[PDB]
Amino acid sequence: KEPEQLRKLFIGGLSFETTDESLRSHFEQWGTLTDCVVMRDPNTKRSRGFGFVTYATVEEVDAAMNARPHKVDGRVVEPKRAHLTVKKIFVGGIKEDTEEHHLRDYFEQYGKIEVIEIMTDRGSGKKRGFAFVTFDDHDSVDKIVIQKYHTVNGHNCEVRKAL
Ligand SMILES: O=C(Nc1nncs1)c1ccccc1F
Repeated sequence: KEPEQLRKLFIGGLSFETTDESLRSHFEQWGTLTDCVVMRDPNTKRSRGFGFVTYATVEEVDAAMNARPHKVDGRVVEPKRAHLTVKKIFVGGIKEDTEEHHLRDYFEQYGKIEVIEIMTDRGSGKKRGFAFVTFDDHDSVDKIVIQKYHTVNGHNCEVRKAL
């Protein structure tokens, strides 16, 4: 079984009327939930406006994120994986022979790409061996940076969030 941390979604922006039960009934549409909790004040029991759900598998987390936007008890909520929320990555280690279609063909399966920038030397024009990829949504980046490995154009790449 995949590590539990990788099967969790934090859910922000909840209606204060959302309960453990109503959050569960909503998100069980996309997989088996092993946990589902609304965070509440310890004294008033008033909702803190966020909670988390834990799916049985990572593919179920993906299904839930692919079904955004989620309207839960009348309010559009904000699900995020286990936050520095950005849409852009640095990709290093691609050397000189890696081209845009290499990066596109690989990264398009994580999310919709809006910008690919292969970095070149300001003086010579030679490729510097790294690039930036911008997606239309942060979950692409979140899926990417939790992978242990990225292989693009036969190169073992270093990938990190870019600010
Ligand atoms: O910015 C991109 N490529 C180029 N950048 N300079 C010339 S063409 C790009 C954007 C979205 C999807 C695929 C892409 F390649």
